[PDB]
Amino acid sequence: SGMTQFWLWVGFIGMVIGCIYFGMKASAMRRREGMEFPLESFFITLWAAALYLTMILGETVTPINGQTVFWGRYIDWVVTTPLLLMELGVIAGLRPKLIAGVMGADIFMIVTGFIGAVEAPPYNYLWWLISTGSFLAILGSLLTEYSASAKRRNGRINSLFQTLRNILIVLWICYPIVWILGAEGFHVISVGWETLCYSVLDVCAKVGFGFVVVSAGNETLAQASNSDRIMETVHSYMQS
Amino acid sequence: SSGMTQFWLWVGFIGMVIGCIYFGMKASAMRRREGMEFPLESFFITLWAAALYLTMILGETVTPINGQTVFWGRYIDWVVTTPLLLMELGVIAGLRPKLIAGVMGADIFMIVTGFIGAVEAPPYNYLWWLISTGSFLAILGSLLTEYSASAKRRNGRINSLFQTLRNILIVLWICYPIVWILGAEGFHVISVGWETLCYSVLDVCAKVGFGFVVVSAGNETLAQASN
Amino acid sequence: SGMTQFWLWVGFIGMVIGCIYFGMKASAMRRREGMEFPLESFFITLWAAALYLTMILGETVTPINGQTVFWGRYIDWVVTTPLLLMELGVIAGLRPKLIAGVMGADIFMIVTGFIGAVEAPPYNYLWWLISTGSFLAILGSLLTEYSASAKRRNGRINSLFQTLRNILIVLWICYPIVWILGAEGFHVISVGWETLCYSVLDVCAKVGFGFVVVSAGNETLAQASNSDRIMETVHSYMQSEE
Ligand SMILES: *C/C=C(C)/C=C/C=C(C)/C=C/C1=C(C)CCCC1(C)C
Ligand SMILES: *C/C=C(C)/C=C/C=C(C)/C=C/C1=C(C)CCCC1(C)C
Ligand SMILES: *C/C=C(C)/C=C/C=C(C)/C=C/C1=C(C)CCCC1(C)C
Ligand SMILES: CCCCCCCCCCCCCC
Ligand SMILES: CCCCCCCCCCCCCC
Ligand SMILES: CCCCCCCCCCCCCC
Ligand SMILES: CCCCCCCCCCCCCC
Ligand SMILES: CCCCCCCCCC
Ligand SMILES: CCCCCCCCCC
Ligand SMILES: CCCCCCCC
Ligand SMILES: CCCCCCCC
Ligand SMILES: CCCCCCCC
Ligand SMILES: CCCCCCCC
Ligand SMILES: CCCCCC
Ligand SMILES: CCCCCC
Ligand SMILES: CCCCCC
Repeated sequence: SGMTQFWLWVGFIGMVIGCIYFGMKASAMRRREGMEFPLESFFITLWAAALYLTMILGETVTPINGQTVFWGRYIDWVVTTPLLLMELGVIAGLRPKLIAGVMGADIFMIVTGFIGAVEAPPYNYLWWLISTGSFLAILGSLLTEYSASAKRRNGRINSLFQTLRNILIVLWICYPIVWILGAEGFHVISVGWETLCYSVLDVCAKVGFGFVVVSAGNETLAQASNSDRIMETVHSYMQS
Repeated sequence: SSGMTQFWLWVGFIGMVIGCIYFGMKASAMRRREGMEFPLESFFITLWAAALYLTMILGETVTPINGQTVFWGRYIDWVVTTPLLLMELGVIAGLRPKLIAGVMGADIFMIVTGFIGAVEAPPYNYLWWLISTGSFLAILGSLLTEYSASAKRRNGRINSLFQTLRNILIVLWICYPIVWILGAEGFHVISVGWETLCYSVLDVCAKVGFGFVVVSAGNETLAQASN
Repeated sequence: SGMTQFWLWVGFIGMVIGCIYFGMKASAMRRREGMEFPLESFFITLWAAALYLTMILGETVTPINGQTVFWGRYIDWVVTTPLLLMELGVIAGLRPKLIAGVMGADIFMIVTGFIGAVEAPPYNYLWWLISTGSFLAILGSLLTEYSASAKRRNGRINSLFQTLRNILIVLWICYPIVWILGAEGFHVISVGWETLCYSVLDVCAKVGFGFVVVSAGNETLAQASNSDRIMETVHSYMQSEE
């Protein structure tokens, strides 16, 4: 009731703070290399801040079949989570075609998760399993193609990737658990407590995640986005 | 959905599920190799088609809109799979990337305008069918001109692979307006159950059958197609 | 209204005429380079023509909370307006990553404007201010990185960009003013005159804007789309932070 709107505000204020920070740093290096990382970090927080305002105002919260569905989360995630995987893919030096495949799996994961959030007690679990299935394929890529590519970059880029990869995996693994423990699955935790965990995860997965990216230095991010080094990484990754 | 409709929604589902395992196995086996995009594109095409077919089995994307029951999950399926099919065919033909995007934009326009007719009145569903068919002819033109005029300029065994897939695509895609205009969206001359039979047979042919011929071309061939 | 239906037809006819013109010039520039410009201009007018037809038939005009919302405009704008900024981005020689940022902010502008169009009198203004904020940042980029990159390019191309930029700026400024003075905000102007303004703005911003693009020489258009002349304006722009 009141706990839901309070923690919806905590998420919205957390997103806005990241917007000011990422937006300032992104426009401070508009002519530089590595600009795409604070730029992507800014749009991820911007899209999340808007959608969090849609839920605060109740614009994207709707009862479908007896359950109050916060469907604005899926409008958020279907855009922000592919951008996060793309941002991590550029740092890892992964081939863009494999990045597009991982982003495609992410869209499938979010869309099927939305179907489960709108489904009945029998079928909300079925779509949860299918979405989790694509989630494991994403986790497999983050530990295989992502890690094998980044290992072939300089030590500081591979160091930044592994930190961001571990941050991503630890945070994202909690999302389906919050989903299944909330109103979409087993109504064992309250909606307010579910709103609490989602906002804490969202701020960590977007603002805290983006902070680690921009805190790597202008030289690091410029090297991670450099075309010569990326094509060098993709080539070396393919010869094994 | 009725008994025949539900039966043929399952045939399309199983067809896409089978294609997923084949294309998915081949895709992750060519991960560090060239030509990987073709088994991967074929996998995502069958994967997105499989999920949408499941939504229609469960009636999640089956709804009455203006009296009629509209299977709007098909247009969620088509607006994604058909642009990917033309893009995969555009890379095999060695087409310029800017005109691949243009052909894909014309394809999205075709699916969207076709969806408007699916939910419209018998006066205006035929009007949008003609608009949708108009862009379909422009795509058939590009398939017979720019697609063929760029595959000629490439390796002789790639050009043969293109002409096979393209002629498969053209003959298959031509029946879709026929079923639509003869189905519930146009003149209801065939039943919804019989209409779903045609869509299931066509979808499995144009996705798993089409995708099979692509991956059945050899690894050194698909590597040359992606360079 | 009778006036809205009339001016919905004017916009629809204006978009169709633009389709015939740009489609003819596109199919006459097949294996030439610079083909993307009349083809981009053609798709912009085609998407707008189809969406204007959906509004004529009332398919995309619906009472949402009881206010008549022409939500087909936002289905149109969320597609055509990012293409216009992208097409202008290629002419200006702007780096593609910054083009994507402007395009993303443009989609943000249309989406938040659609939310305001369907919301109550308290919060329709709040989303109007949010959308106008991203509009100001886009105008900032048009005067900043767009102009700084086209300045270092050919004299014929920089002249074309500035003409298109001034045309875009002047036309796009009127949209939030029509919006806030129309049914979406304070209902100061009627639905009929609001339909007039949107039709007049849309035709000029798509048919007239694209006309200036295609009415440039095939020399200028081929040079504006060149891969390595776009790599050189990017290399010079990215290294001249002086
Ligand atoms: C910033 C928001 C983020 C990073 C959201 C991430 C969300 C997920 C990783 C959601 C995953 C889901 C599953 C794995 C299956 C069931 C439903 C979802 C959507 C909770
Ligand atoms: C795998 C699914 C495929 C390949 C579907 C293809 C569908 C079409 C080519 C549909 C075309 C239509 C028209 C040309 C006009 C009227 C309506 C449609 C959607 C049947
Ligand atoms: C061809 C159609 C065009 C160029 C439409 C342009 C529309 C805009 C620049 C709209 C801007 C808006 C704001 C700046 C804030 C409030 C709402 C909008 C959508 C009117
Ligand atoms: C490139 C590797 C990640 C993309 C592949 C997408 C696979 C999605 C897995 C679907 C699993 C379905 C569970 C039944
Ligand atoms: C009435 C619902 C029952 C559906 C049964 C479907 C059986 C599928 C037959 C085998 C399909 C094989 C496709 C290649
Ligand atoms: C496929 C290459 C681009 C061709 C342009 C596609 C647009 C066709 C629209 C036709 C509409 C016809 C209405 C009667
Ligand atoms: C490279 C293009 C710049 C993109 C920045 C987008 C800015 C959005 C501003 C939103 C402000 C919200 C109003 C308070
Ligand atoms: C019975 C629940 C209805 C499910 C709607 C599914 C929407 C899928 C959007 C692609
Ligand atoms: C009253 C209008 C009938 C509904 C038509 C819906 C068309 C949607 C086009 C996207
Ligand atoms: C630069 C701060 C942007 C804040 C966005 C507010 C929610 C759309
Ligand atoms: C080895 C680094 C792990 C980082 C995970 C932190 C998530 C809060
Ligand atoms: C009704 C109180 C729910 C408490 C849930 C706590 C989950 C960590
Ligand atoms: C760069 C040429 C692309 C024109 C078509 C735009 C995609 C809808
Ligand atoms: C590869 C498994 C397909 C599942 C369809 C929902
Ligand atoms: C190049 C990344 C910017 C994308 C914004 C949607
Ligand atoms: C009801 C307004 C929400 C729109 C989300 C795109």
